[PDB]
Amino acid sequence: SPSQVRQNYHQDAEAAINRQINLELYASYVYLSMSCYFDRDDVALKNFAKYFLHQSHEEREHAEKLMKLQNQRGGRIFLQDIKKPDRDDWESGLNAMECALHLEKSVNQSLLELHKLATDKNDPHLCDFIETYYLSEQVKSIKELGDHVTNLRKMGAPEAGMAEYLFDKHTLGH
Amino acid sequence: SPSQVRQNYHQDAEAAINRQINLELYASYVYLSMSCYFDRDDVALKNFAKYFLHQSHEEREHAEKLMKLQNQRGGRIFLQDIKKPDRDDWESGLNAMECALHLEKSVNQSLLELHKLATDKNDPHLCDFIETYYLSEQVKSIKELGDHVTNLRKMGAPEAGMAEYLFDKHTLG
Amino acid sequence: SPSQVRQNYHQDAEAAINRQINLELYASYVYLSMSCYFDRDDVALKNFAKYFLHQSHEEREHAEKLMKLQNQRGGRIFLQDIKKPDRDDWESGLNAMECALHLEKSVNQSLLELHKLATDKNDPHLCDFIETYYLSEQVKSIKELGDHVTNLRKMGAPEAGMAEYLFDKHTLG
Amino acid sequence: SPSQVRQNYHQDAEAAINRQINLELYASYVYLSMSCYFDRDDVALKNFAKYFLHQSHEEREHAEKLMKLQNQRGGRIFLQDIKKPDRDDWESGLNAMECALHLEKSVNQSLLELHKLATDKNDPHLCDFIETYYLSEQVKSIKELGDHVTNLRKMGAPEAGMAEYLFDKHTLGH
Amino acid sequence: SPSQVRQNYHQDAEAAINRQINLELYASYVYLSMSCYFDRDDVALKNFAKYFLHQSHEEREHAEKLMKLQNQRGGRIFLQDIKKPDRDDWESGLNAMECALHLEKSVNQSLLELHKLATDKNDPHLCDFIETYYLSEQVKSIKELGDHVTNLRKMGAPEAGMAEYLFDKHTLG
Amino acid sequence: SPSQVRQNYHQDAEAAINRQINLELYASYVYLSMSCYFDRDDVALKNFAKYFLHQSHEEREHAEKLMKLQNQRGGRIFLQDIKKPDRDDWESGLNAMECALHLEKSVNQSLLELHKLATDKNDPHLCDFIETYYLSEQVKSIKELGDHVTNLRKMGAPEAGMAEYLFDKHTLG
Repeated sequence: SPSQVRQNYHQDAEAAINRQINLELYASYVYLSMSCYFDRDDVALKNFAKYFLHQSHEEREHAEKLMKLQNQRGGRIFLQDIKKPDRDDWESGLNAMECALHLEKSVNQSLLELHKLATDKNDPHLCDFIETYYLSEQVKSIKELGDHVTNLRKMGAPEAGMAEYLFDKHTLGH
Repeated sequence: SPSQVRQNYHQDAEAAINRQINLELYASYVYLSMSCYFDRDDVALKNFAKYFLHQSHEEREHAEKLMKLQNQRGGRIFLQDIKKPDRDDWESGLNAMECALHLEKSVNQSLLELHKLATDKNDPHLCDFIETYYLSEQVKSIKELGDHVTNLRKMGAPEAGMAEYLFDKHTLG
Repeated sequence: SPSQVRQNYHQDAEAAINRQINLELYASYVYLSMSCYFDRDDVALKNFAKYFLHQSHEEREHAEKLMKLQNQRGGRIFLQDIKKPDRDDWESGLNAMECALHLEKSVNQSLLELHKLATDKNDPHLCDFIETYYLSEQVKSIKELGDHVTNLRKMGAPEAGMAEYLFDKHTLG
Repeated sequence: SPSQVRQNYHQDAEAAINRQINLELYASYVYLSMSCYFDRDDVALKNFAKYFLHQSHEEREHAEKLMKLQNQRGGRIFLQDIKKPDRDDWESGLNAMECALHLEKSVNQSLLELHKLATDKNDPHLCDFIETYYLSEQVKSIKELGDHVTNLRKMGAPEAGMAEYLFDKHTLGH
Repeated sequence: SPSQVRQNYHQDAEAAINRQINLELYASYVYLSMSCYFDRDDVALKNFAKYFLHQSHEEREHAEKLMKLQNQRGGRIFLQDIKKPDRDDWESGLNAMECALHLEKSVNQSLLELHKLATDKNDPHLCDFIETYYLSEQVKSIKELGDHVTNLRKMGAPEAGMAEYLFDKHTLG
Repeated sequence: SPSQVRQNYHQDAEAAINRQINLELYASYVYLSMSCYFDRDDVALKNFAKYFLHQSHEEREHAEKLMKLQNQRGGRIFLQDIKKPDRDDWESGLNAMECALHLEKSVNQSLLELHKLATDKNDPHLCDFIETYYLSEQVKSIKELGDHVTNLRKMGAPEAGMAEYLFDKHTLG
């Protein structure tokens, strides 16, 4: 029998929120893997490491916000395994930025499908939640990553040895 | 060929550190599940939720410290799936504290086996690392959880309705 | 049946901790006796009295830390009589410093045997506890006492009347 | 031959002061035992533990004040064994408060006999010392302990599980 | 006849501490040589010079800490000649970082042998001293040097003329 | 071929500066040995130890200033072994002060020969450098040491047991 607070919250939306929680946790774990990679002594880009660690924590925050939403609407959180990232070795700062861009666009696509579903179920609170706390942030993150990829490519990374070093210092070091 | 920094770091220790990283991440995810449970409208113990969320973040910090150790010694981090917790529904504040106590003692046991291995491989830096940043913290956490279980039991939880409410306010608030 | 928190804590270690608690309490009582002695009107060295009173309180703190350890690991504290010091009359500042040096080295030896036992039982938390909070402090205290004995002897104490007076003022004041 | 400072200080008073020093040390050790008991993981009342630890330190201070008195009057301190407390296991917060009340009243009785002796020996400095620094403090401590016993009993301790917990928080947690 | 403070301190440990003191002094002198090299007008990398001068002073501090340990345990310090570094001319910032990495790993190896010896002699105070003040610092220094070597190599040093200049400004400045 | 900055700097001056660098380093090591000696538990004069440790660091600073001069004038620093001090055991505070006085006067004599050489080679910058940063400091140090020797002797050291103790407290404290 439904939660005492549950109103206008379709079971399909509940399931899709649980899937999105898992995806945010997965993204957090991918960024954590990237951060570990740039901390290796044979890579040693401290500001790449800092950048992706920050991203990892932000993705965890996103997941926790979705869990709060789920309880607030009277849904029930069902956690699933967090799959390991597709790679141990991220090959270069440029490659990691490109993979992060791909990841962020996949997360964005999942959010857009979630918003489609909430619109189809006439759930304006959920639509507004997604728009307010997620869509704008994704567009910003995607644009940032695209900018970084563009600059790294123009500087000549990975092959120009100086490029990732100086990008680490100037763009990611403030 | 070995990392330029690698010295006196046995492949067995490297593997065991990777396993411990996974275990800390798993513990973080268990505590996150508990925290979500006490945020439910039909449970609604805000300070239980806060407590376990804090524990979740601390476990993530422990994992990140182990990853830093791994890179510092020239090992290579290999991540694995983080398995889902054994339960969605943690049944009561007392039950969650008991499960957390069990979890912390399993993590402690894994750390003790890691210290055994480092001692067997004559790796004093790793032994000292475990002693300094892990063993003492585990003993403290286990003692705290035991205390909470004891008080909850004596108050009459879960069946005495007032017990978890007042414990939430007094001890965890 | 064992405490809910007890893990990897051997009954022999528990017993040895209780013995060490008693020894620390005994040391506290010895230093208290010394302090009383230098407060006598026919001795009247106020800074010797202060020094040994400080040592007495520090030894009590050491005992209380061991009791906390015992409860933290799930052992049970069993107190015993605190025997009276071997002497009422400590004869001179030099003699008291020499007796304190002997006492501190006996306490150190007991701690070293405790660390041996913890190592034999593969109890790294207890080993680390002893190393961290006890061994270093003992080495420091022993060195300090040795220094004081050396200076007092060189100054000509007890027989040079000025020596303990000036040592009281300069070193201990 | 007597101390150069000794005046109007009877050997019987000196002996009785040494006995009182031992009793204060014993009381300190009893309270230390109680404090250890409430720190056990299967008891776990932190404010009971704090309370009795405070009492233990206060009893040690009382003993040290008596030792100072002894040297001030030119008596000589003779220490004796400090006997172990009668119990390892203090059974409950109520039981420990009751045992502490009994202990404090025994210490008070010893102080009253000491004051009787000082009065019989016409030693007004010692009488005043006892009155000023000891008797009033004992009456206060006894009244406090009686109050705590009364409240614990009325709350239903030990059998009402909530009683010692809430007393720990409200009365002893200030 | 032994020092009044000496307890549980084996003659082999005393000798090994004296050898380690000499090694730390030697390391200090090597880093001083490197620092002088980067101050040459035909090299002129001020932040390399600063970096290695800092390292030189830190190595001297390490030696002085070992001397304090030696006196604290009642051993006797016997100094030996400090041999001159193997090179006057360190060839480049990358080469100096590589030689420093090699040096730090040799010092680490000597510390590990010292810890082995202290463990074999059952000297927990000395083991803890080494772990606490030396091993962790060495692992950190080795990791740092490895990082610097990695970055310099990737930037194209020594042959890319800009590399050491910009590394001097960004990483070491 | 000469350094681009080298002007009016004779090869003999360069060699003599390298010798002086070695002598300053040697002096630093002698004072370090003295400092260690007064830290022994059977000597235990803390302010003698502090005093000579300060002197050791000052001598190292002198050496580093000479190395800077060498690079500034375009000479090349060639380091040599730093020989061990002539003694492990400095026997007493008075004896150590006397040996320090002898050492400082030998360093002064070497500086005077260096100034003679610079004057003979018509190198006014080097002459001024020696006068400004070295000669005056040496005269001051020699006078100070002479004062300390005089007072220690008059107090009756080493044989008057109180003398070095009180000198440690009053003059060096």
